[PDB]
Amino acid sequence: GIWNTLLAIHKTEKAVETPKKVFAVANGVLYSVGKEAPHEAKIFDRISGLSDTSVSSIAYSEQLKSLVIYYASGNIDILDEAGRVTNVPALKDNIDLIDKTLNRLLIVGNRAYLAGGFGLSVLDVAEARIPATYAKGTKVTDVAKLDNDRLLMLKEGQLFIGKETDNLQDPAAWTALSLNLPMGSVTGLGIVGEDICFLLADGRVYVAANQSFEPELLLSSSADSRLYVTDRGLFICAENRIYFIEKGRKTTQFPIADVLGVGAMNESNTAYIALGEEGLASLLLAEGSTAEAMPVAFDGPGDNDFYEMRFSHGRLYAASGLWGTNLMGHAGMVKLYDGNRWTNFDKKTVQEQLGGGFSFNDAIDIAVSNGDPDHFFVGTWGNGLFEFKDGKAIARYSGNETAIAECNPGDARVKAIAFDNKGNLWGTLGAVGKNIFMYDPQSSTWHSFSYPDVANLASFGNMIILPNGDKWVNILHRSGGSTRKGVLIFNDRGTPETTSDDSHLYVEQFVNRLGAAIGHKTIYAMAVDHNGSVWMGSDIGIFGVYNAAGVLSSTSTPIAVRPVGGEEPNLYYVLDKVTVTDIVVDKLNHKWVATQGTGLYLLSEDCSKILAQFTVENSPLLSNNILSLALNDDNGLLYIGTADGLMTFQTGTGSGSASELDGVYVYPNPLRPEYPDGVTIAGLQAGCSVKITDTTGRLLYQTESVTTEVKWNARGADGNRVASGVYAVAVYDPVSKKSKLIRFAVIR
Ligand SMILES: C[As](C)(=O)[O-]
Ligand SMILES: [Ca+2]
Ligand SMILES: [Ca+2]
Ligand SMILES: [Ca+2]
Ligand SMILES: [Ca+2]
Ligand SMILES: [Cl-]
Ligand SMILES: [Zn+2]
Ligand SMILES: [Zn+2]
Ligand SMILES: [Zn+2]
Ligand SMILES: [Zn+2]
Ligand SMILES: [Zn+2]
Ligand SMILES: [Zn+2]
Ligand SMILES: [Zn+2]
Ligand SMILES: [Zn+2]
Repeated sequence: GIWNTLLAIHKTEKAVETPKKVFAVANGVLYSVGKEAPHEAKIFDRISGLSDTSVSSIAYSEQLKSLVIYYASGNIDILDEAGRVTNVPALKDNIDLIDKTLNRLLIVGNRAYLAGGFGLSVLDVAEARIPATYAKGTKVTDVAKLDNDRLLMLKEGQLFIGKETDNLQDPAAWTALSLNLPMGSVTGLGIVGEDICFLLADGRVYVAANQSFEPELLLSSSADSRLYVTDRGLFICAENRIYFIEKGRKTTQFPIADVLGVGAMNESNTAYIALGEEGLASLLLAEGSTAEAMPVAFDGPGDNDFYEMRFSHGRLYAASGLWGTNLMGHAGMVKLYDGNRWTNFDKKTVQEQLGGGFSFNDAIDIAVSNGDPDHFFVGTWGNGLFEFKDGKAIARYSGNETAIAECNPGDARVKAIAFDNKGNLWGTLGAVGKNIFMYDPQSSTWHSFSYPDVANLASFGNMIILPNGDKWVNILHRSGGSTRKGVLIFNDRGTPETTSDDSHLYVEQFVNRLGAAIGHKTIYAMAVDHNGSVWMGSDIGIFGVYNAAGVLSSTSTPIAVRPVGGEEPNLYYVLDKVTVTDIVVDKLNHKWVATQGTGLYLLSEDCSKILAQFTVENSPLLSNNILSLALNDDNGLLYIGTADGLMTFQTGTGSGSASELDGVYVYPNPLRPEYPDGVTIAGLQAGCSVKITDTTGRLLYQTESVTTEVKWNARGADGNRVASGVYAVAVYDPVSKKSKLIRFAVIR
């Protein structure tokens, strides 16, 4: 399939027991795990039939053999036994309901009670509809169902009782309960047999017979303990131990630390635990039992953070770490994808491999060597330069003896790192004098310099090194209140030890043909196309400098061309005021443009015409806010680093030699009068000639392949559908000199 998601499991924050499966949530990703049988588990995304992206909680209806999926966006999905999804978007669509936070997802029979920042919602699981919302727009701390259709609600430190047979959408229908306990301190409540338990913020746990509600202290857990409600019992998870409360107030203690969720069915003797950063584990509910670990065979990225990505030597290189003026503390993470499996270098791994006092945080740029895929460098914003070699971190460069200059004692912020054609590492440093540096990995020699016009600026962006040796670096920040963010082009002229022979041009602001400013505030992305043009993206859109190699030699300020699109009477600049985060260039010299808030665009050679655009609305794209791009020129897979994780789109730009056109097909075949939209040519390769002819041979439609698909309205010039018969699709790729003749029928 054309779209795919490369999502992370990692921190299991929730767990639910199913008669034959164990559903669990890790960072918003829902997934299944087999019980008695050795796994046969499953990962569930929007591609699997789900209606939304980040899972906020789950619960199972033993009676309806269905799972309720509640999303961070307020959306609801019902996963039936057959694996059929039913959407319940009433909460998400309610604009007035501004807080979607969920506190309790209680499933009683064939009803689900959702208590959150929106109120208390009654979900009809069998019929996917919400017949009522009590306390609408008020945070409801918890919910509990009792005998004789009675419902218990904890809101604003008050406990209310109400009969479901009355109009509980009316405040007068509920009765406020005065109980001997500090109700304002109650963080959770749940029913266990003939009792109701109340957990207090200070750790205490109160128990009360459901027929009297007279509270007495059951146990004294540690402060800020968590309560997990289950049909089998209640779990009081304190720091270092759990309290399992069951019928008749039997309490069992277990030394299980950092527990985020528990799953157990009414008649189960084993509970499934969510240990977060560890994952899943099963526990036999008996005094002398240990939580036996659950296996996670799923391999994915370390996290879903793709701040910066690069594609080299048939591998993806990604940096998760965050950038800002002082937006630090994000755990360091380097992710490498083989095309099948992941390799993750996290904060702890790197610190152990190198040893000592440094923090390995905010990894923000990658630089891969030419010829050695396992030899790459990583720039951390605050912790220095890192050398990776043969699957381990072999060195950390920061401070004295190194050219990695520190802006503060122990603070070296490294961004815009790249390698030259000669195998040297060029890079820039933030908030220091000798800004620009070079490292010879072979001779292990260092050289740093700067140009007064660019020296001591807060932060640079990314570096592109043109074939003639020119180095382009974008300016992300000078200082607090400075608009002097441009681009610096420079050539060291083979001697990184001197500036005396260098050529450089600092272009604070670019101009058009008429000598006016473009108007860009910041340059976020830069790309060299096949026509020797440096296409750059900014806060006000995209624009390219033609013959970029001659800028240092030219006798004028470089001219930037803002692409012009649309028909002759109605023209415009291709995406004005749209913040462009990344640019990648096709085998066809077409441009893949990532934007902050308006999805993904595919533009023509000169960026004049939009060839395609993908958003959350029109495509399986996870988020309209894309942070990075990377393209596998060999199999045509474009990696899309969205704010909500990694995705891949088959561009059809692949260098797949044999059987490349063996996959072309038309659907629907035959084309019946009840199918109005027309036909779709699929399994193509971008850049292909596609022509439709009658059995005679006269062409009726002709195009080039944009993506993997081409569409035909299947009608004549008169707008009425084309006559019955056998039509033919001739596909020719100019590159391989091979053709594909496929036929489809139009029937009465
Ligand atoms: C591993 As190679 C020498 O083909 O870049
Ligand atoms: Ca050398
Ligand atoms: Ca020089
Ligand atoms: Ca989102
Ligand atoms: Ca080809
Ligand atoms: Cl029903
Ligand atoms: Zn119903
Ligand atoms: Zn993160
Ligand atoms: Zn990048
Ligand atoms: Zn290689
Ligand atoms: Zn190597
Ligand atoms: Zn040297
Ligand atoms: Zn200068
Ligand atoms: Zn084109």
